Amino acid sequence: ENLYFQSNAMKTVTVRDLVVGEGAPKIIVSLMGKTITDVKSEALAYREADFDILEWRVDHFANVTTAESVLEAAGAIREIITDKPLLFTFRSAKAGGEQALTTGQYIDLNRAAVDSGLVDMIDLELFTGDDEVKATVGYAHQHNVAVIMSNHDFHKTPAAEEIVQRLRKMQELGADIPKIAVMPQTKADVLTLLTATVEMQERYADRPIITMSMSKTGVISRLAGEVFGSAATFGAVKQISVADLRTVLTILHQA
Amino acid sequence: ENLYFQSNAMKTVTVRDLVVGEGAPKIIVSLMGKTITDVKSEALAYREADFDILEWRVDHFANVTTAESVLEAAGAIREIITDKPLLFTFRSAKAGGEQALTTGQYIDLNRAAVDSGLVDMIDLELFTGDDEVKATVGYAHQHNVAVIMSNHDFHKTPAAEEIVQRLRKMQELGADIPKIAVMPQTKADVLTLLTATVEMQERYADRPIITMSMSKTGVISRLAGEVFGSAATFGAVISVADLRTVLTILHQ
Ligand SMILES: [Cl-]
Repeated sequence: ENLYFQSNAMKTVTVRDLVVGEGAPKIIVSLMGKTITDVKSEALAYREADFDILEWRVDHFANVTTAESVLEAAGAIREIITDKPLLFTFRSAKAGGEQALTTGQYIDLNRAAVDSGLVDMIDLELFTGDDEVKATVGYAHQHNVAVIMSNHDFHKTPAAEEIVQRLRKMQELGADIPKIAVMPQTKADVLTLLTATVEMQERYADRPIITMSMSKTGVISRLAGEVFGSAATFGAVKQISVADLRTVLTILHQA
Repeated sequence: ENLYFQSNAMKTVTVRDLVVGEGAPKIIVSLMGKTITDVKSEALAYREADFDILEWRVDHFANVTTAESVLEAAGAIREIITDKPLLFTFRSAKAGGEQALTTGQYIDLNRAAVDSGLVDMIDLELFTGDDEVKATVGYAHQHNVAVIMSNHDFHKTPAAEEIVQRLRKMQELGADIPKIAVMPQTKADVLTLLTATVEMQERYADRPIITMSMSKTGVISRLAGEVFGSAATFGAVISVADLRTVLTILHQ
C-alpha cells in the first residue's frame, strides 16, 4: 500500500523504501508499450535491469482514454515490479508527448491513477494550469501519492535564473520533486543547466530536484548529480544504458 | 628515439604514437619515488596498469641536485616503461613542490632532461620568468622534446577570464600543451573551471589543453574532458582503472 515520507531538512522523499535525495542519484527507466501485451512484455524485460524507479509513459499507450484499460495496464506492471516505485507519466502533446488529451482529461487521468492505489507517484507538467495542478497535488497527497512536476525545453536552454525560477515554481505548486530537462545548443548550455542545479539546490530547494541537459553533449549532467544536486537520472534498458549509468554513479559515490 | 608531431587542425600533439587531443582524454600517472630503488619499484608496479603517459615527479627525488643521479633514474624508468611517453616534471616550491631550486638550477635541470634523450616531454611553470621559459621552450624544441606548461592554484579558483588568459599566455610562450589546475572552494568554482575550459577551446586554442578542478568536488573535471575540451587527466594506480572505465563510457 502506497506510503511516502519527506524531509525538508534532509531534502529527501522516501517512496516504497527508496530514499530519493540521499546517497547516489537514482536511476529511472521509462516503460513504453502501445498495448497491454507490450506493457506486460516490457515490464518483464525491465525486471532483469538494475534501476530504482519505473516510469510508465502512459502517453505511448493506445487505450489511454479507456479508464479500465489504463487500470489493467498499471496493475500488470505492479504485478511484475512489486518492490520499486512506479511513476505514472502522461507526457502531454504540448510537452512532446505521443498523443493529445485536453487539460480536463489529463487531470482526470492523473486523478484516476491516484485513486487506483497502483502507482506511487504521478507526474504533472508545470504549465498544465496552476489551479488544477494545486487541486491535483492535494488529491495525490490525500491518497499517499507523491508528485513529480516536470518541465521540458527540447530546443534550447533557458538562462540559469529562468531554470531556477521554474524549479521554484514547482516547489510553490507543491511538487515533492521538481524536474527539468533542457536541450543544449552549445557546450556552455550544459554548464548553464549545472549552474541552475547548484543554485537551486543550495539556495532554494527544501526537497530533492531532478535536472538534465539532453543529448550526447549533456550526458555529464546525468552522471554528476551527487556533486551538483540532481537526485535522479534516466537510463535506457534497450541515452546511456542503465548498466553503464550505475557503473559511473557507483564510482562517483565512492568515498 | 624522441620525436613528436603536432597539428592545429584537430589540435593534437603526437608523442611516441599517442595522439593527445584526439578521442578520449589520456591518463597520466605520476612516479613519486625518493630513491632510485623506489623509482624502479614504482615503475615496475605501474608497467601493467592501463595509463597513457608516465609523469616523473622529480621534485620528490632526493638526488635531484646530482646530475648523474637524475640521468641514471630517467634511464631506469625508460628501461622499465619503454612504450609510453615520459613527462619530466620538477614541481617548484612556489607551485607546491617538495623541494626548492633556484631559477637557474630549475632551468638547468630541465635542459639536462632535454639533452638526455630519455624524456619525451618536460613541464615548465608559467611564472618561471618569460625569458627563461622562451629559451627553454626553444631548447626543448631543438631536441624534439615537447613542452607542457603548467600553472596551479592549490587554494582557490581564479575567475574564468583569468584562467583563460593564463592558458592563452602559455600558448604565446610556445607551450605544446597548456595545463592548469585550480582548487574549488564551492561547487560553482568547479563550473568556473569548466567554463574557462570551454571558452579557451572555442576562442583561442590551436593545440590541446589540460584543465582540472582539484579535490573530490572537482572530480567531474577529470571525467568530462572529451566534451568540454581537456585532453588529459591524472589518476593513481580516482583510480586509473575507474578513470578508464568512465572515459570509455563517455567516449561511446
Ligand atoms: Cl510544462
